[PDB]
Amino acid sequence: ASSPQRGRPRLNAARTTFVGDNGQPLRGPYTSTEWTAAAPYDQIARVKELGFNAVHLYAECFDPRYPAPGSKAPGYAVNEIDKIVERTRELGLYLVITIGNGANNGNHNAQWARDFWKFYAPRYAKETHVLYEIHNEPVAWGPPYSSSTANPPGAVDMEIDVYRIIRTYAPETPVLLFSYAVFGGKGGAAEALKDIRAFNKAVFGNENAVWTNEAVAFHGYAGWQETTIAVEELLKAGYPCFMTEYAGGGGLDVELTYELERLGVSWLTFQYIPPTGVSDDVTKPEYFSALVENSGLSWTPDYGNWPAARGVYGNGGLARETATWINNFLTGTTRIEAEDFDWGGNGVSYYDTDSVNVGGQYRPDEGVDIEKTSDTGGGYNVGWISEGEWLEYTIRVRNPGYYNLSLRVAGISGSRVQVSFGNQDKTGVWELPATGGFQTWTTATRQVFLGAGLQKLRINALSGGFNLNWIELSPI
Ligand SMILES: O[C@@H]1[C@@H](O)[C@@H](O)CO[C@H]1O
Ligand SMILES: O[C@@H]1[C@@H](O)[C@@H](O)CO[C@H]1O
Ligand SMILES: [Ca+2]
Ligand SMILES: [Ca+2]
Ligand SMILES: [Ca+2]
Repeated sequence: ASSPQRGRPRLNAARTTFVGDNGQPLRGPYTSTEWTAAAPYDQIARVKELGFNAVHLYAECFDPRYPAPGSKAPGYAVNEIDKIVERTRELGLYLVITIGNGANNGNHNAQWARDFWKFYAPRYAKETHVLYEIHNEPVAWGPPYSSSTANPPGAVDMEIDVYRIIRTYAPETPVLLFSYAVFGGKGGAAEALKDIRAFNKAVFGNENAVWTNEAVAFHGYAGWQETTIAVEELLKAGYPCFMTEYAGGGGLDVELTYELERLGVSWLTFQYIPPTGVSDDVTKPEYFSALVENSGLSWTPDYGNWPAARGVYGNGGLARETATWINNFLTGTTRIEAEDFDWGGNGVSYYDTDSVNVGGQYRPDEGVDIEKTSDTGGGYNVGWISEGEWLEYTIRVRNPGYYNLSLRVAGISGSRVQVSFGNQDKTGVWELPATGGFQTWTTATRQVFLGAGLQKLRINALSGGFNLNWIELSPI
């Protein structure tokens, strides 16, 4: 290259999503040129510092009355869209361009959409960083668009016609199809498959076509659980997909983000690039960065060092899910070994006063001090604990409410800890019992009130003088 401009994103090896020119998912917030100036260069640039490598653009809002007299034709925002294209080009960002809806979400004007893409598909065909998303939420509110009673009918015909237009003028540009508002359950995937089959027959001559440069765009409005199921089922069917709009409503949907990361699916979140948008500002910590930081969510960003490289130790890299009760028994393990703190390093997933593990056991190349334990069950304990040290464990709380939090501890004298969950203090100062020896073990328990979701459990040592074997958490 002779600039930071990114190369064409392509379907990944696993055929789950589009990845960039380094094999990594596209991740990004949104902006709009539907009625405003292009977001300024400096604000677009900031997305790189938030771990993103892509921008979702709602380029123009369709006119429901087109082509009637006084209706607004596509192309009116060209000078603003050109600015977003150039800015993302120079910044080394991907750009996903779509048609927005304004007051008409779950609807479309077919002629307007065809005319939009006749203009814009050739215009950006040669911009390797740019992807085309046919039309935002064109049907109320999800699949099957191909049903005769879809509201409105005929959206698959629009998808087909627009696809033909795009591919005529922009033969190598990634195309994202459907943009389903509500994509949920095994049923949602099955209905989407009817749409896919119909589109495929019309465009490729075979209901079961293997896409080379297309994916299903979908939104998160079925909710994280049902959306995850629909995505899993579609992926099993052999069709890649791409998250193009979702929110926790109100801020990043941490749970859906986690699942998309797990599944290998690119995502565009519904928080905006300053100065303006119709939802929440992605640069305000409370709607994005704090949610990421508190949850323990991590990915490898294209630029910078945020989010920090980190993850769960053991448990197959999955967040440790809390157990529940059925009648009088526990459905899964409640015990998190102290020595199984998140990887990431000193100042990231733990803080240790010395970079060496002086105990030399279990994780000899990290800074936490670990020795063999003679407590019931064997294994290891964290030792050489001093004031200001801390340890983090990424967990996933299944249900909100009261939990018994237990620490398995040993100490010659008294000691003090405090425990945070998602960077919220749940214990205050917790005085720990002197047991009279560093391998004389007791279980200390305090009741805590937890919110549901992915969250870091952080143990803060307010003093030294204790060893820690394990942590247990169970609903009351
Ligand atoms: O379709 C709209 C678009 O016009 C913009 O307001 C972003 O939100 C979407 O729901
Ligand atoms: O944690 C203690 C450490 O402080 C040192 O006293 C050696 O024994 C360990 O168990
Ligand atoms: Ca150490
Ligand atoms: Ca230590
Ligand atoms: Ca242990």
